Amino acid sequence: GFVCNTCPEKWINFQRKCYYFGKGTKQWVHARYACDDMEGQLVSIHSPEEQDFLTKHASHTGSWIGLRNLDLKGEFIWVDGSHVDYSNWAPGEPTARSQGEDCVMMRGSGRWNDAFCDRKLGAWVCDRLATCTPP
Repeated sequence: GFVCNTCPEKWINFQRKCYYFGKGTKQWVHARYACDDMEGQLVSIHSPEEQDFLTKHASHTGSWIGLRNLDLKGEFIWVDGSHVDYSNWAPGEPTARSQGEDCVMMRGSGRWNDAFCDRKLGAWVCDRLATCTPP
């Protein structure tokens, strides 16, 4: 057996992961470190079910997530190194011609927009793996 749904206080479980819905005005790199210093990382998203869960708890005024154009060539990848095997980009996003808009945020609808990394948003989402109880 082995059930993996234990999360630290203040975190919320969904499937095998734990999620922290942070509040407080931050630009992307600041949110990146807030997550890191809590033993998590800016969230990566891998299914409709996981997106649906995030949308349910998402801040209405937008949140930083863990997707960024790290290689500076137009390919948006997860900072946690996980596979890009799902997307919820808003229609037309990411824009082909938007130099500098390398960071990614999630709107209240849950759909993703690129953004200048120094934009200030009032929310940001972290994740980490849940720990497990022995059967």
